[PDB]
Amino acid sequence: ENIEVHMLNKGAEGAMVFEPAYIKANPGDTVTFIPVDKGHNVESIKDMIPEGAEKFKSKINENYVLTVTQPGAYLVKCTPHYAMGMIALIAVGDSPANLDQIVSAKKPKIVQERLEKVIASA
Repeated sequence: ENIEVHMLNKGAEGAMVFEPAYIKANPGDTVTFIPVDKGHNVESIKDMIPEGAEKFKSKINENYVLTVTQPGAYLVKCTPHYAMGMIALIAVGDSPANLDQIVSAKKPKIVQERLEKVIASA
């Protein structure tokens, strides 16, 4: 199964967002990041991907297809815009073992607010 994600300068949540910012997936699913607006990419945040997942980072403005294998939570950011709160949370499988850790991890305040919201909403 594939889930399309748009990288936008403006969305329901404000400036610099991923839509959806919450992706529920299963091992083997693919997540396609589409740069609706230019200037975006997708990058795994260090220590915010599950044990054993491979780190990734797409090139600015390219359509990136992520294959998710390892269950757990993945916090991804848009490199240039992370500080402006551009992140998405990918939850692979049930009860991501590393979700409390990601929630607790050091990250920008805006990031934290958006994270809390996406999670609250799931």
